[PDB]
Amino acid sequence: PKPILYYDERSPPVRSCLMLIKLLDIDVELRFVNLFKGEQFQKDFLALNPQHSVPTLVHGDLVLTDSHAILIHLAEKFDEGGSLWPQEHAERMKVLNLLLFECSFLFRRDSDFMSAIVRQGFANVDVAHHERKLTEAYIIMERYLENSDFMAGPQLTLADLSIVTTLSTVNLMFPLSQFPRLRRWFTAMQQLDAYEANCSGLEKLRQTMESVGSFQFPSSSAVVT
Amino acid sequence: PKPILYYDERSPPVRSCLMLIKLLDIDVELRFVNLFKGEQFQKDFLALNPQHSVPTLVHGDLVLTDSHAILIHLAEKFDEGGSLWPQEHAERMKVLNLLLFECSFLFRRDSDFMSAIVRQGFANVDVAHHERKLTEAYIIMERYLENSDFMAGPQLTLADLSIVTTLSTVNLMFPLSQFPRLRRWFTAMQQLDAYEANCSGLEKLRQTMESVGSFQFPSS
Repeated sequence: PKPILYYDERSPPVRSCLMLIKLLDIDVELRFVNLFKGEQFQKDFLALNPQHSVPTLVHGDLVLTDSHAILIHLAEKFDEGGSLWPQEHAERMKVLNLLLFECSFLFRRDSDFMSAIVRQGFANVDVAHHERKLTEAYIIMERYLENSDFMAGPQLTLADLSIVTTLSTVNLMFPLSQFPRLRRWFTAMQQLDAYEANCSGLEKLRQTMESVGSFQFPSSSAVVT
Repeated sequence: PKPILYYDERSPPVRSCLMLIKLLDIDVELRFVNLFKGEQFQKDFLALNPQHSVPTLVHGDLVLTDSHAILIHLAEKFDEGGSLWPQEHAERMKVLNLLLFECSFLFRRDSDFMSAIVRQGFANVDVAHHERKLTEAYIIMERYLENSDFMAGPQLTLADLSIVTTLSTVNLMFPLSQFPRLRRWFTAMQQLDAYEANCSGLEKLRQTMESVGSFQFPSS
């Protein structure tokens, strides 16, 4: 049967999956789970995914609870033999390594910062601490892009779809003026038709965070086309 | 060329890679990076891996900087047709999903806790907060084991190697008596010859964390 995606588009990993669904023209059913209202702790959703997280994909009997497994599964089923999840082993391992960087380093640090805002209120967050941790991720991505125009090589892959949504989220707060390769890449990603799937959720997240955290992001930071 | 593994066996993701190397008889070259001395910030290692993390694998031209990529790469290269990284897609996705749970949930929350000990001193850590966050992970793993003897099904997979090393590290602090499936599974993993590759670095981590956090784990 048709895949079912439990989602809140404020989440950057959710947006990565929405971008791949648009890019590959996949017919999915969308089921909203409001993360800021705690709907992910509702009994039936917890029974399905005890990690209480989105995105969650139900595809037949398969239940996936991590965006990077959802991206790989959808590429294997709906882009078989394609270049997003490369056929050659070394290229595939490079993409996998960059998906794991997104999980373990870029997303972890952005989640630490945004969670602190929700918990503590922006005015009580140690913003300079988080700026250092997230600038460090910008420096690493700039060094990846000094070698190729995409994150994992000369072609668009799943790694770019995973990284661009969290990068756009970090860039609500922290500017990219000192990172010319990351600016060129982000601009290129924003010209993809599939990047439209990032836009609503990024704006919803901006508004929600400003409301819960009682602050404004600096409008000058976000790179816009 | 033979794979090169940059490692500190106190790291649980390192230990998962040491367990797979033993389980598949892989010939690697080990290169020690002392995490508690900050050697992962040395200029040459940072140039190789700017995430300043171990394990890092160099295999020919391929540089992998996450244990879960290293586990998958070594299984594909040295265990084609094995059960650890199943060939059938739905089973492979289930293992991949559990590897990502280990990264994003179990390891994240254990790293948060152990980092707080180093940064604040054990006596100053909000232990009840971390006990809730990590017991949550125990509860989830207990659910995953409902149908099966192993994390991803009836057979040992990469998911079990990834999870057991971090689970053993959490268990320095928080016991398993409430979790019958998890306790049985952990005892079963402890019987594997490959589990010997977890022993040495777990005890080194215990001794290092107890001196540095000026405390004694309850399990010690």
